[PDB]
Amino acid sequence: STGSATTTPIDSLDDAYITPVQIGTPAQTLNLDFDTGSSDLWVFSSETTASEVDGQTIYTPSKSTTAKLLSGATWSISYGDGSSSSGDVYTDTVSVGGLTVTGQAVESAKKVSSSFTEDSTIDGLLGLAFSTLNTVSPTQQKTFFDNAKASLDSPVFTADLGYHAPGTYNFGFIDTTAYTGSITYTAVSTKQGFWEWTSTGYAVGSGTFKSTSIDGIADTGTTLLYLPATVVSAYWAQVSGAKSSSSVGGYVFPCSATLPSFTFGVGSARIVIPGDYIDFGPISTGSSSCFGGIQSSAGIGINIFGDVALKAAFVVFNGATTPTLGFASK
Ligand SMILES: NCc1ccc(C(F)(F)F)cc1
Ligand SMILES: NCc1ccc(C(F)(F)F)cc1
Repeated sequence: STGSATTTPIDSLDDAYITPVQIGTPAQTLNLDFDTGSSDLWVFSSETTASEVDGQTIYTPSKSTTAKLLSGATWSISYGDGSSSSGDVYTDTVSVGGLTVTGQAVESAKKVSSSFTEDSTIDGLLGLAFSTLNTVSPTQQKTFFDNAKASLDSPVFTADLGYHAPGTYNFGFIDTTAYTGSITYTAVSTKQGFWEWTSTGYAVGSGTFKSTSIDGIADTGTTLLYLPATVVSAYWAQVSGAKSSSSVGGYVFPCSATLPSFTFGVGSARIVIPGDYIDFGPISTGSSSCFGGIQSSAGIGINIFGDVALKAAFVVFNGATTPTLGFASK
């Protein structure tokens, strides 16, 4: 079997992408943030503290005839940006774009951090990293992808994120009409539970390509591109007036500047990120300082190929017994 679902940016800056997911019987449709950087499927629910819900669509297990409480199971997660949530666990039927999994662990939030409450358009997250990172205790739970793997035509899913436009998540098949050229595959390390790979180098604008190994994770759940300080300094040095601002928390640039493209290596292939993708707009309403889409990973401890990089490519997440990542131009 296969599944295919449209994913849509939540705002004009592509800060995140939401994808409709059907949960329960009869179906309750929630718009979830597909996150290859985490491994929990959690949702706003009828159990969430009412003061922490502001416009989100909630999952109501009491209205689903297939929902079963997972006795004694709890979950608690903290994200690298300081976000967090926690609650109890149900199992239920979950469908994504025609692909159905029965007995999927649906983690019901009792408490969410303020950043989720203020994001009215995200009803929850659907984790797509490896199941070793799932936070359910005392019995760890499998991701949607892991539960679907056996029934998929091919044990893959693909991410085709749009720039200021809708995109597609496909499960079980590779749409050979969605990309140009060939797909370049590269090795994945699962030792930390992430889709972790090694980029072969970078170039700024039309400059010389610098061959150098950059270890990082492919993370649809992170907006920006977080790279080592040396790389990020070399990029912003080519933007007149750009500087690192401690008060803002990263590199900013005059909104009137034109940004150079950024190229990253995948084996012998090259993925080019257009300069317009790196513009994240004024730091505050009316400001003439704009926030940059490429920032330093020095404070994070790991390099993150977030949406800024992934939306420049067609990305294959190959969940075979030896997992690999595929990149193609589009
Ligand atoms: N998108 C989930 C996520 C959040 C944080 C991290 C970090 F910062 F720990 F690397 C990885 C993945
Ligand atoms: N990387 C996972 C993640 C995704 C979204 C959010 C936000 F923006 F909703 F708070 C936080 C953390």
